[PDB]
Amino acid sequence: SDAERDALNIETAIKTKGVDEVTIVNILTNRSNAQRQDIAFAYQRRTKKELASALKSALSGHLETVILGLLKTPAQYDASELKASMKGLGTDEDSLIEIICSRTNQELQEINRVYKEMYKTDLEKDIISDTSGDFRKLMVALAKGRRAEDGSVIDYELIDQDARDLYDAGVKRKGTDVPKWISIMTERSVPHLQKVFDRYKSYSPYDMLESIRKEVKGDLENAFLNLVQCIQNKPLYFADRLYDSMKGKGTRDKVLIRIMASRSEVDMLKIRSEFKRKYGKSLYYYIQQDTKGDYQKALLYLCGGDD
DNA sequence: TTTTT
Ligand SMILES: [Ca+2]
Ligand SMILES: [Ca+2]
Ligand SMILES: [Ca+2]
Ligand SMILES: [Ca+2]
Ligand SMILES: [Ca+2]
Repeated sequence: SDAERDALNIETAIKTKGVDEVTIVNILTNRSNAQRQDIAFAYQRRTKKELASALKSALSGHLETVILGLLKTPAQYDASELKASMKGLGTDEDSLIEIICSRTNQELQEINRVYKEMYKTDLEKDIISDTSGDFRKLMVALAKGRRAEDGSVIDYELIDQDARDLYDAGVKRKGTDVPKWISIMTERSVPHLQKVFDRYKSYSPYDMLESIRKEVKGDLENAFLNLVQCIQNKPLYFADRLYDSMKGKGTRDKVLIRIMASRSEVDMLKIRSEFKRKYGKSLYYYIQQDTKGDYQKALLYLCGGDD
């Protein structure tokens, strides 16, 4: 791909009668995030106008949402989707939960950095202002992106202690020591907590998910359930969420666009394998059945192929 | 335009 050739073709398509939405999708959804930035700079040189702003005026509907997200860097997109979710008077806890629970340390520290630059306040402060209680404690801890990294020697002794501790703090006692749960689950490494969750099955008659459902409710319950899935198998999590966004009446397009756009160059192939092996048909197939038009062709290129 | 009541 030639960034200057693409910026030219995208300009010719914006200026074709009715807008040539097809050429725009073919290019942009078939280029890395770096190549999209290149195109966006080249466009700005040929025209002295921002690509993002020209496309907002040229497109509409779901297609516009997809393509303007694509034009953002990974940290910028996630940052913007965290602001969108915390905007207005209410909060979109689900979207918040999904982005925070599923981002790595490296991803979270750049999001924290870029969020400051775009919106002139700190992500933490914006989280504190829109969530309360233990759900705020959990979200604040997760968003620091400071969870311990995997050691070289497995720490079997602490795996057992942590599993015991999760149990003492929950299903065993009356009430719940929620901060014990927040500590263990925000601070320990992902490979470690994978082992904890299995060892926990040794003490408790319920597994980690059952125990969450039986111990807390509401946002806190959702925050912990998403978090355990992301620790256990992150591509499976995104496949399950992709399925939920499409399985019944209509489409939660917001979730479908966000996963396809943010996971396309990260783990889309792993997501597709889990979706196929659990649901029997491809992620590609569910997208084809649920959406129409340029919008559909856009999500399908992000998918990257039928399974 | 995108934040902000
Ligand atoms: Ca428009
Ligand atoms: Ca809000
Ligand atoms: Ca209890
Ligand atoms: Ca419950
Ligand atoms: Ca549907």
